Amino acid sequence: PHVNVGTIGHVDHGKTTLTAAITTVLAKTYGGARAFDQIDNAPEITINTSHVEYDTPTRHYAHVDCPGHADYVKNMITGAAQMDGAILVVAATDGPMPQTREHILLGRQVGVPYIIVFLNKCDMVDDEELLELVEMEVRELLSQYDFPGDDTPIVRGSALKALEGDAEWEAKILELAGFLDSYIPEPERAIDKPFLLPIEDVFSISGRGTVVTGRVERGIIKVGEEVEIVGIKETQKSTCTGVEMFRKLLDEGRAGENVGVLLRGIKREEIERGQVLAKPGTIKPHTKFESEVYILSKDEGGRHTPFFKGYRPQFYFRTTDVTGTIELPEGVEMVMPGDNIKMVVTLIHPIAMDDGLRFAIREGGRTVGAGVVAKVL
Ligand SMILES: Nc1nc2c(ncn2[C@@H]2O[C@H](COP(=O)(O)OP(=O)(O)OP(=O)(O)O)[C@@H](O)[C@H]2O)c(=O)[nH]1
Ligand SMILES: [Mg+2]
Ligand code: NA
Ligand code: NA
Repeated sequence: PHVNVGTIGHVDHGKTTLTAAITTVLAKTYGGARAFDQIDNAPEITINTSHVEYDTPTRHYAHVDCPGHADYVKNMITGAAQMDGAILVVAATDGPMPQTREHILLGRQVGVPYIIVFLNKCDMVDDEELLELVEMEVRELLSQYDFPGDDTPIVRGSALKALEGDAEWEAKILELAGFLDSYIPEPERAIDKPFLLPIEDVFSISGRGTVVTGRVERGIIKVGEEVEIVGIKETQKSTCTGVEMFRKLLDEGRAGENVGVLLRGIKREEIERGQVLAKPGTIKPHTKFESEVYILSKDEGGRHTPFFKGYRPQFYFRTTDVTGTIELPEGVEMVMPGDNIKMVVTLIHPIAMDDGLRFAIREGGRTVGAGVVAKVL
């Protein structure tokens, strides 16, 4: 029973120290352990990121911890962070800083579902009034970006004094680990999410209509069930006459399976690149949306010059490129390579969409950036 988390926060606020403390304390108590030098030196579009593993008696955790702001932007945009919930590290010394807010903002924009707060460097704070002011400031900061500030768990502590061995502070690491179990709910498994099949290929087969092939991203497609072809044009409705995996005849199409879905009355020429197969009324097609994009730098194989309002690139949603016009934020004059901005995208063709969906920005078949669907319009 695996859950994905990460340490989010401002530079030097004690993110790496906390990650090491989490591994060591749960290792002394339940099982395992990693030290600062191991997590600070992060491996690996250059996203430097450490991937840590730790266990609770009830769950398994994959943890992400990055050296600087750049790697948090990159990981949240590119989806690679896979966070089911985040841990915001706030120092009681400094309090919410520029990157604290920017990490909460991006959290709202990339769809990080739950944020738990660890108030670090309490060993260095002697006034209680100071800690309550830093905690209120964080509660205020979370509720601004639609997070449940009043219902958010805020653990007071010292990642370093617990890392060193002081038993009083190891009790706060265990408190944190508890809220990672009680407060992050079990993520909904794909087989339970309504049916979604990105059309990867199409064929006109012998005496049995049209076959649509691809990988079932969510739920199940049962033979005889009504379906929808959402995307590039107006939504067409069909019926699943059959499900075929290679030469094996099936009646079910389960999530994570590469199948061939036989459709009724649908013709090879009515199927387009980028279209999907969905449970009726579970996914709608959109052209206009708010985005959170990261543009590749020269030393990342991206653009070597900036782009403006008149920029019109391709947006690789699931299976294909779709040209789109852009709307830059007020006061945003241009986008340099290596930049991170919000942008309103207007696609030529509608794509089946909901918030959280990722895309790649391209220019003549080469990736030049990456984005997230912040809000559909
Ligand atoms: N007093 C005290 N210092 C701490 C605590 N946690 C971290 N520090 C120190 O704060 C410094 C920076 O903390 P880091 O763990 O490196 O935090 P970071 O967010 O990963 O940032 P970088 O310094 O840029 O790598 C280090 O010298 C830590 O020893 C704490 O609980 N108490
Ligand atoms: Mg670090
Ligand atoms: Na049938
Ligand atoms: Na992509």
